[PDB]
Amino acid sequence: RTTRDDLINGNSASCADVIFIYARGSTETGNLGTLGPSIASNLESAFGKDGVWIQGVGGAYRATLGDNALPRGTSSAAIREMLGLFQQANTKCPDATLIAGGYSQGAALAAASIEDLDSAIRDKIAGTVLFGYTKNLQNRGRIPNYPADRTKVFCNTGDLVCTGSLIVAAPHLAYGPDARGPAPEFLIEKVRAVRGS
Ligand SMILES: *[P@@](=O)(CCCCCCCCCCC)OC
Repeated sequence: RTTRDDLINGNSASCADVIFIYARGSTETGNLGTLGPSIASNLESAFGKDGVWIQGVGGAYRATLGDNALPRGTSSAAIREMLGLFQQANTKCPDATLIAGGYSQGAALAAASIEDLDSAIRDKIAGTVLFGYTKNLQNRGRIPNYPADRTKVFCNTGDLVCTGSLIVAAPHLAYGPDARGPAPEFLIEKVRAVRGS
């Protein structure tokens, strides 16, 4: 449901082909929040339960609302947590294709983590989806050091966080349809582009 730790719980001897690491929004529950489960279900349908590992960013990532105001849009502790998960995936399953995503503060966290990641691991992330990207204007719709073709940003008209503000308006809470269709569609397409089918 809202908590998935497939990577941490997974057996290294039976690695999945695809590993999805997702960061939830501020004040959301579990480690997947409101959007993560929808994306997860669709990935499982495409690759099979044993074909994909769903891993939310928990641990030190408290998804504290106030942290949106920090320099990188999240805390240093949260970034260290997500970096650690990417590193665990790389070590536990070196042949797996990675995909990532984040919503709101989680999108800023995903961008910061990917920017800091060792290039060899970063290059394994076939696609990343960001919803209500809090650093959209500041980063010009990109994730630093990461290709535009592997990035998909979902920013609703009227969602003030996409336009340089930290005000939470109604459009910020309207990403449900995107998480159910275009987001997983993009991720599946990007994985298949490199793994074939
Ligand atoms: P997103 O992380 C929402 C981020 C926007 C809110 C940032 C403002 C923090 C200070 C609020 C006090 C006025 O999760 C859905």
